[PDB]
Amino acid sequence: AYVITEPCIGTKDASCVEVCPVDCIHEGEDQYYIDPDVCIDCGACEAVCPVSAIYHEDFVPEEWKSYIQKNRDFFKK
Ligand code: SF4
Ligand code: F3S
Repeated sequence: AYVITEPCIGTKDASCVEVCPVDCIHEGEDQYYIDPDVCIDCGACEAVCPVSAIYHEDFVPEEWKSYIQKNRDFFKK
């Protein structure tokens, strides 16, 4: 699953949203978040996002594995 990181915070829009086949980009506090478990591991938003602020959950640094859990939590239970 492809997930937000730090750099989109405050940047807030650009934007990714509309490109996603399964539209699973949803707003949070400031920036958007993504449902990674709905997201089908695709490369569309990755390419469009400035400097790919959208990073894959694995690649996402441990520091920001927190945010990835957050993006989950947002649409989890
Ligand atoms: S990686 Fe694709 S499926 Fe996933 S959030 Fe991005 S555009 Fe949507
Ligand atoms: S900057 Fe943020 S709005 Fe989307 S295009 Fe990147 S995740």
